[PDB]
Amino acid sequence: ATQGVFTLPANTRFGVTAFANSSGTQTVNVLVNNETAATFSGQSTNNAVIGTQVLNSGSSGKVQVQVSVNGRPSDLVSAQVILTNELNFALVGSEDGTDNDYNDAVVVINWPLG
Amino acid sequence: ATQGVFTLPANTRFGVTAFANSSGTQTVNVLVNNETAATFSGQSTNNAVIGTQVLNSGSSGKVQVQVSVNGRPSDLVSAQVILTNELNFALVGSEDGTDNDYNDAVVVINWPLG
Amino acid sequence: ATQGVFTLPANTRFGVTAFANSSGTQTVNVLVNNETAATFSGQSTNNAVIGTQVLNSGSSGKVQVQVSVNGRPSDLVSAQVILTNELNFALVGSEDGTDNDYNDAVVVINWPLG
Amino acid sequence: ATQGVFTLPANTRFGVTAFANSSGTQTVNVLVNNETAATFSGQSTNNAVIGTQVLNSGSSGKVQVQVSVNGRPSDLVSAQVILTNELNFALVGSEDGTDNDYNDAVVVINWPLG
Ligand SMILES: C[C@@H]1O[C@@H](OCc2cnnn2CC=O)[C@@H](O)[C@H](O)[C@@H]1O
Ligand SMILES: C[C@@H]1O[C@@H](OCc2cnnn2CC=O)[C@@H](O)[C@H](O)[C@@H]1O
Ligand SMILES: C[C@@H]1O[C@@H](OCc2cnnn2CC=O)[C@@H](O)[C@H](O)[C@@H]1O
Ligand SMILES: C[C@@H]1O[C@@H](O)[C@@H](O)[C@H](O)[C@@H]1O
Ligand SMILES: [Ca+2]
Ligand SMILES: [Ca+2]
Ligand SMILES: [Ca+2]
Ligand SMILES: [Ca+2]
Ligand SMILES: [Ca+2]
Ligand SMILES: [Ca+2]
Ligand SMILES: [Ca+2]
Ligand SMILES: [Ca+2]
Repeated sequence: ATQGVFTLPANTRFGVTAFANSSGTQTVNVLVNNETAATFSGQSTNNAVIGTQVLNSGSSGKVQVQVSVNGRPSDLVSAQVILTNELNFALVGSEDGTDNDYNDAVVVINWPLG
Repeated sequence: ATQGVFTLPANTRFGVTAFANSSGTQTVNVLVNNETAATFSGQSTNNAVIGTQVLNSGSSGKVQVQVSVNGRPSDLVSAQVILTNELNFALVGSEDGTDNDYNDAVVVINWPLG
Repeated sequence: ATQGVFTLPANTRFGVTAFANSSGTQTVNVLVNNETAATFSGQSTNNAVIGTQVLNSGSSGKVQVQVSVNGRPSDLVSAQVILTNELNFALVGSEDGTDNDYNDAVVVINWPLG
Repeated sequence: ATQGVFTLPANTRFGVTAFANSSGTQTVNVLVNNETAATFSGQSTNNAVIGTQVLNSGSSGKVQVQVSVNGRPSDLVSAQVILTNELNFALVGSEDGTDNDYNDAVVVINWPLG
């Protein structure tokens, strides 16, 4: 099934935050309406915040997360969870190798803000 | 029901990150085995990261998040999500006022690391 | 925080199903736009499916779950999970006593159907 | 990523329930420690319960759900959610066709019981 794709409410601010847990350099691209809106890069085996930004969902509300290591796309897992019918979390995990811990690049999207 | 309390696997390192979305200054305390292990503080209405840290779950694995604003504990909402039977997220939202957006302090715990 | 309340897609069919794990007789009420649409009841300590039904969410889409044992309201926990940006589960747990297993009446709401 | 595989606590009773939303007959296999423990089969486009049972997780705690339609394995989506650090849901969606509604056979695993 398709992973790493979420439909947010239109014209709404959201936060996007990436973590790294691998010996390979992670490249995280965040797409809004099929165009790159944010990009983060870095290497960590200690859960370093390789980037965090505030973006607008735009007219479409389509947000996609892609992860690659030196050009090679990582396998993705994702889900969305809503607490008390108000607070939203869009969660992404990625695997760049064989051990299947899926933490090599972890991406968290949260809304609403303010 | 009790919220913001999580049982992690014993002696496992986890990441903890806090965001702020309120007029008031947020104080986030992270407890391990019923003792304070980390404390974050700051103010933002733009989802700024007020703290991030790597901790150990210890012998018991019991981890608790508490949030205080303007001298009063915030109301908490929480849940744990596990993707592909490997990647764990422990999510916390909090409310300090009357609008019930529950984003005033957002806390994300993730494991395993490395 | 308010629990057991969910905003479903308007005018859409959903499935609601209840399980029982208590020595006390459970009563589950399902409200659609603030009016009782379904009621299930039973007594089992072995996860008996005391009721399953298909309902329409109506013009507003507001769905609420309430649980009571001998006329006393049970404490509720709830969350919504979305898989592959399409498949939805609204989950409810309830506690009628003091052991805090929160499984005394478990309610699962799923959509879309068909 | 692998889907439909869950690690439960050892020697623990759990409930497994399957729903159907497809013109094709759904066959659901539940494996405990890599051996078939339960099999459900049925057809519905109205979310009918095609089977429910209580099983023991055994010494390993490994539980796997498989879905097939007329011999053809369905693509699976899954996640585990824990409420108030006590109540566990293991959730499975499956797709047998081209529309990608992933509800053709829906499987809900819940624990603890009693
Ligand atoms: C330290 C390790 O780093 C990666 O493995 C090592 C690695 C480094 N670049 N690509 N890979 C995958 C193929 O070898 C990662 O997959 C593993 O979970 C650990 O975090
Ligand atoms: C068999 C037990 O049943 C309930 O407890 C016992 C019970 C029966 N009716 N109400 N109560 C709550 C006050 O005692 C329930 O809370 C507990 O988790 C077990 O499933
Ligand atoms: C009524 C429909 O039934 C299936 O489609 C029709 C069908 C019936 N058997 N296999 N397929 C897949 C290829 O045609 C299913 O995938 C779809 O979501 C609807 O529930
Ligand atoms: C700017 C406002 O500050 C406090 O009143 C919060 O309770 C609100 O959610 C909002 O963020
Ligand atoms: Ca890895
Ligand atoms: Ca890793
Ligand atoms: Ca607020
Ligand atoms: Ca706020
Ligand atoms: Ca109880
Ligand atoms: Ca019980
Ligand atoms: Ca389908
Ligand atoms: Ca279907």
